[PDB]
Amino acid sequence: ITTEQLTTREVGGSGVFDALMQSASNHLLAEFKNNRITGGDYVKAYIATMEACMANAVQFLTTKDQAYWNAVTAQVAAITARANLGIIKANFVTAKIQAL
Amino acid sequence: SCGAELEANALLTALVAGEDFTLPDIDMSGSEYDIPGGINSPIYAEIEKITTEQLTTREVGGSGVFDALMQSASNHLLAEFKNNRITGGDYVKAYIATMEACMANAVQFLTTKDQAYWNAVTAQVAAITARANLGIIKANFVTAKIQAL
Repeated sequence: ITTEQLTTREVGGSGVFDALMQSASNHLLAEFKNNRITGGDYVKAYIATMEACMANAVQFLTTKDQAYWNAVTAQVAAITARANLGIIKANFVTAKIQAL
Repeated sequence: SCGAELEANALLTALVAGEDFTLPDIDMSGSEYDIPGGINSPIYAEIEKITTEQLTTREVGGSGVFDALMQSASNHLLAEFKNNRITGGDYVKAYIATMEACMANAVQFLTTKDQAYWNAVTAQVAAITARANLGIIKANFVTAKIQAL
């Protein structure tokens, strides 16, 4: 993970922070073309969410990969547990024999 | 030969006569002692890495989680808009005020979306395994009684 992935110096880049800015701007511009918000009103709302997007970008980027690998570990354990289930059935017969 | 096995059977029956040693009869080949959801289950489905595209798309109304909340919130407001109870200026103002709330919840939901599912899967597998171990406990119960003798 590098600072380039978090945000690019250019606006509208591949950075996570950049993606939130463009996504937020597009939603505001959708109503801008609907003739319900003025240009001055649009930019004011866009600026007010600058710190919110930056704060969430750091939180999302850090935990983006952690969730994926936790799911992978659970999947592998489930397969391993299924394999161990066959051993349990074999041991069940062994316990019956040992009683005799 | 010479009826060696016949003598052993007679001695074993007489020596251990007078006590019950019926082993439990449990069929482990049934579907109860097997995990449901075979090769076609979502468990075996490939896990896809989480990317920023899934969180939100640059286009409005896309498949992103953040996009879904925006469209869902807008539709509810537009429902009353067609009911002639809110003006257009009032509608857009309420829509904007929830922008940060939707974004904050989108990150929280997306991160924990898969964690809850796999925790449930692990519990289900453990329950099946515990049921299989239950039969072993019954067998060991008879063993404990024999060991006392």
